[PDB]
Amino acid sequence: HMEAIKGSDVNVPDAVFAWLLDGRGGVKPLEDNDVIDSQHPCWLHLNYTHPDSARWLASTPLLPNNVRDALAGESSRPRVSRMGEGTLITLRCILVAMRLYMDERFIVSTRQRKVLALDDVVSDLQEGTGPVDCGGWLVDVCDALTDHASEFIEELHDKIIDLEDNQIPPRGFLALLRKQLIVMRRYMAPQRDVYARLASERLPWMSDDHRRRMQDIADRLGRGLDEIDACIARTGIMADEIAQVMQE
Amino acid sequence: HMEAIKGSDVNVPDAVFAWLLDGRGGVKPLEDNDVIDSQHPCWLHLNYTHPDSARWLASTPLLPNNVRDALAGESSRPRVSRMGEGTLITLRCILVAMRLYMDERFIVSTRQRKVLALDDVVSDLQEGTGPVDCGGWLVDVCDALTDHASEFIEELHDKIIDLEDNQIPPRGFLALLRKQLIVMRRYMAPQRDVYARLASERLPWMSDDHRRRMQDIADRLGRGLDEIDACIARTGIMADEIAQVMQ
Amino acid sequence: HMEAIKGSDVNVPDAVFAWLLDGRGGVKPLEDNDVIDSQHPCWLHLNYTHPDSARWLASTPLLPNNVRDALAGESSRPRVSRMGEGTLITLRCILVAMRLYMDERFIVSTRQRKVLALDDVVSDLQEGTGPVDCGGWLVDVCDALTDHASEFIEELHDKIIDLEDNQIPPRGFLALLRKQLIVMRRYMAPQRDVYARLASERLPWMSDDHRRRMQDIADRLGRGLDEIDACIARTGIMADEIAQV
Amino acid sequence: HMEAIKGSDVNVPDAVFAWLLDGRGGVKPLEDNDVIDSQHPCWLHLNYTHPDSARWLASTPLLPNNVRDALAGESSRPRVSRMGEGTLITLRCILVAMRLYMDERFIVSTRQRKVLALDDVVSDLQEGTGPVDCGGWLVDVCDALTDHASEFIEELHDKIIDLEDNQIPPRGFLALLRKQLIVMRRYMAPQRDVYARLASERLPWMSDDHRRRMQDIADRLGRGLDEIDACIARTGIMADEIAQVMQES
Amino acid sequence: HMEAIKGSDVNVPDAVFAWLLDGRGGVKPLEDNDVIDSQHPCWLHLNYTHPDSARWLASTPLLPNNVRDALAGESSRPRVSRMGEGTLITLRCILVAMRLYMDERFIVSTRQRKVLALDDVVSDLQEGTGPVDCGGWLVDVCDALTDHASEFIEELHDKIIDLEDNQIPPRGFLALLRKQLIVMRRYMAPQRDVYARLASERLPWMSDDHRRRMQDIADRLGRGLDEIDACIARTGIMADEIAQVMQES
Ligand SMILES: [Zn+2]
Ligand SMILES: [Zn+2]
Ligand SMILES: [Zn+2]
Ligand SMILES: [Zn+2]
Ligand SMILES: [Zn+2]
Ligand SMILES: [Zn+2]
Ligand SMILES: [Zn+2]
Ligand SMILES: [Zn+2]
Ligand SMILES: [Zn+2]
Ligand SMILES: [Zn+2]
Ligand SMILES: [Zn+2]
Ligand SMILES: [Zn+2]
Ligand SMILES: [Zn+2]
Ligand SMILES: [Zn+2]
Ligand SMILES: [Zn+2]
Repeated sequence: HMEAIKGSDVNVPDAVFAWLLDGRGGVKPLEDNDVIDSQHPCWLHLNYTHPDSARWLASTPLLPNNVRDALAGESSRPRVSRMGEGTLITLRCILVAMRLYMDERFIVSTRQRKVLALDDVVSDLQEGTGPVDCGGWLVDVCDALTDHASEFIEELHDKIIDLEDNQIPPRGFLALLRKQLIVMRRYMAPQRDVYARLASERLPWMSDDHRRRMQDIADRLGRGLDEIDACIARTGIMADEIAQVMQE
Repeated sequence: HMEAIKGSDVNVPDAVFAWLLDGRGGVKPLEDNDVIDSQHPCWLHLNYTHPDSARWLASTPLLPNNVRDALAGESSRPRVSRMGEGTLITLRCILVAMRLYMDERFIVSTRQRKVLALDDVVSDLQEGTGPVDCGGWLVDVCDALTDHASEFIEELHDKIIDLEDNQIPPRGFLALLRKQLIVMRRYMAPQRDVYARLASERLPWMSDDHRRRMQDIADRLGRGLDEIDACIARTGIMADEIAQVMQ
Repeated sequence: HMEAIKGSDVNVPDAVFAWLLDGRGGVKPLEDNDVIDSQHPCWLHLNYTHPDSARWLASTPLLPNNVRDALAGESSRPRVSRMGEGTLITLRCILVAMRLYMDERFIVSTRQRKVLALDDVVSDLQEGTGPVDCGGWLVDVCDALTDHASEFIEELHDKIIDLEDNQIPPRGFLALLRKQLIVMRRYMAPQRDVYARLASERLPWMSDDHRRRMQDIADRLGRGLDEIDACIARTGIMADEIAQV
Repeated sequence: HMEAIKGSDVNVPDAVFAWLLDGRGGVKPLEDNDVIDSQHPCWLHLNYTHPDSARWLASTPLLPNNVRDALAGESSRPRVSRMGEGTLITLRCILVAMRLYMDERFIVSTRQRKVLALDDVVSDLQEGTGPVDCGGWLVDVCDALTDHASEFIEELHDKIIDLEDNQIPPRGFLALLRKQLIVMRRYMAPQRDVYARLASERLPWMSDDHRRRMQDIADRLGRGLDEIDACIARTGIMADEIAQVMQES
Repeated sequence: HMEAIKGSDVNVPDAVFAWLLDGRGGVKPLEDNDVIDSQHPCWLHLNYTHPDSARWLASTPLLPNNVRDALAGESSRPRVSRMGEGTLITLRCILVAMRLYMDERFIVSTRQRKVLALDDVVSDLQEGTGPVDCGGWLVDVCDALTDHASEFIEELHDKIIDLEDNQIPPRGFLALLRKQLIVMRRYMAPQRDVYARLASERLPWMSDDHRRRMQDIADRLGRGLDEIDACIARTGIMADEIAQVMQES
């Protein structure tokens, strides 16, 4: 339902990636004579820390005003925001960030520090088992970012489970854990609202099929928050059984 | 499905705003020869504290009897109530209020103190990325009012997290937080029922699309209540580890 | 889908109310030459404590056997029960009761003590913003009964919140609250099951639209129970921080 | 969608009941010239403790192998199991049991001790306000079995609420309650899984209408479990405020 | 919607099983002149510890690159992963594992230690009351794996309920339970995510009917996690009422 584009109009030199999805599950580097539409979307992966990249970001007409700033590093909190046709999403993992603006024709994503999550999607597109629409891509990314949180949370619980095997712990160790748990909750909560939202807002580029998935992920990430709230309330308890053993 | 109106019949002089939505995402001030229907609804934003405004509120035929009173400041609790065609909704943020009556043709909203939430919707309509139907507007408003609560709750939890780091706190500080938490819960609960309800009642002016969203918001605001119940149960705890450190 | 009735066949003399819904949102007292069907249902509001009323209740053919007893005061717990075409529902508020039997054609409701909830529905029908089908009525009633509980629960929590601001309380005050909370839970729980159920059972007279609503209400009343369970667990705690005095 | 049957092929002498549903809401004792199909299902209510009954159970061709054993008393836990066309369900109330196998044509249900729940369905069929399909019957039964648990739970909570009004309790009373609560949970939990499942598995003989109901019931029974978990966690607490009133003595 | 196969192309010698589903609820050993499609899928049950089996696993063209490694024992965590047409699922029970790759045409499953769960599905296919599509199979397996967890959790709760009756326990016993509970949670949580997901992702080979079921199972297994979290929080409590009984002697 959108205006088709020329392969040139989105050409950045030092662009980490610049792929055209085949719609069958793979990619090919974007050449000047390719057409870009819903069926074959374009994925630009920028490091907003490079010259040509941050230049292209502030200039190119393919973005609204407001997104430029945010796409350039100005956001902190996870949020989905609607720029009419386009959508500006800010996500976090493990704290590393990732800002992307997307409509049905293309996905442009800007990071500074590498995101293990976006690699998995390249590894899969290079192989041929990757996404096919923008909507799919987005799900695959959020799945990944949540796999990561889900694992990293098992690791903290892992450690907190051994501390509960108690010989007291090394001074200030219990705080470095509490700190991490809290950092996690501070960002994993809002990012869940975003997942949940994207599962409700009907965007052109997302199928009822995709929304069922964002529901998965949100509800999943949701349960992760519950396991964190637990871990935290149990580091508050271990700090009282610690100020105790050292009284008797 | 409703009777179209003349642009004049809703003309208030000191009316803070008086816009006609274009249905594309923007607005234009209401002139006498504009037509008002589902496609191009009218949004009146009154300060019920001005003469012409409170006058127009009690007079104009475009409102049922019952709403006049409430639109005029008589309500406290968040509530959606149905006046047949129209709907009277009372919402709160951060405690500031906002009463509105709306049907498919128009939205009339009355505040006394400014509501940061209704600005965001003008900022966005002036720009062209705003709502398009009454239904959309209502969601965008509720999204905003909930973004605000959500943040302000992160701020309280922020402070309560530092107090849990613990050198005692300043006398009576822990009560000013408990107080705020409780104030929030007192109003953010009923307001969540309203969200949820609006997500169930099938109004003409709201799409299955919009109801999915009111569900979002409701369930979201819902989780905010949970984070508050926590914050509170943990200020009750910190006041016992305080009567202990002062034991 | 039911047999139309004559306006006379449901005529009670001291019947508190006896209205015919217009299907537009209002009412008019029932006269002998009115027709009663799905589109214009009849609402009889009896005080089963009056002669003509309790008489008419035990006699009239318009009710099955079993309901007569219950319509007459024999029930305590909230319950929906199916008498084939008709439905017998027992509801409580604030403990005051209200028994009603309804099919698509008419609603007959019996109370002893006045129910603020059923007034609101008259106030609204007299005004013209009231229900239009039996299905709608039932939702509007349950909404009301739940608005009441919801408020009265904020009042208890209100009080329990001040007691948590603690100078000890007046002896035996904390028990009159615990008592109320528990009275509330004893009846507000089963009545939520009823709401939930009505939101599932497909009655002829209720639209998918109305069931979405009974879901609202039930889920709502549901969360009220949660706030009660809290209030109670916190009066059990306040009695230990009191014996600590 | 199943093969119609002769009225004779399911004739048991001492069979507590042996009814043919009219599909309008009532019954009539099964005679030899009645036809049995979806529209008019047959309900056999056996006491597997009688001769002719347990005989008929092990013999008659109208049951698969596997069910015979279980229909005969071999099962303990609530379960729904699929025997292709048929379905074998084991349910419990108040611990009393009830095993039944059913397809669209007929319901055969075996008990040993009387089940107040299955009476209610006879009282209602004799009167004419009872079920009409097998699917409905099954719902009405599970509604009843849950009404019973729901009430009995209010009774335990009732007593546990008075004990929390505390003068100590009679020695060993708090354990007979904890015991009951726990007994309840051990069986009411699995039985809720069964309800929930029946609300998901699409059997021929159950309408989308009936599944909405098994959902009701399951989610209801669900909340009952929650109220039990509470009751139990609060008898664990009352036994510590009791060892306290007997340490401070 | 997929390319039909010859009966030979999937022939392994020491293959524990190698069945063709009849689509009616049973099986027959795979012969060279059988056709394999959605209607009659092929089920290979391999022990990746045998020569011919692990050989066939690394060679045969009927698997993508990535799955070979994992199908061969490389995975630990429960996960569903999509290889385009196919799907690679890793599941655990009671810790024993089971890796499988499946599309609409065939299911290939690899274990090392026997899985009581996959037997039940053979016992039922040999009898004729088993699955009919790949989708059904997958539900029947997960039902089973969850029945097992559900029971084993009742057993730990069982024991934890007796310890709460309380004469102290044998030193280090309460840790062997905590350990088990924790082991269970570590794997039964992620495995629930997989169930839930399979209930959302629309695969060709799963009906809306089957998804309702994976919902069942996921929500069920869900509730088991809740009962574990409880059991654990109550072994943390019993270790404090134990360091208490051993203070005042
Ligand atoms: Zn293509
Ligand atoms: Zn990552
Ligand atoms: Zn934890
Ligand atoms: Zn227009
Ligand atoms: Zn605001
Ligand atoms: Zn907090
Ligand atoms: Zn009419
Ligand atoms: Zn009331
Ligand atoms: Zn409270
Ligand atoms: Zn017939
Ligand atoms: Zn019973
Ligand atoms: Zn209880
Ligand atoms: Zn075939
Ligand atoms: Zn197993
Ligand atoms: Zn347990």
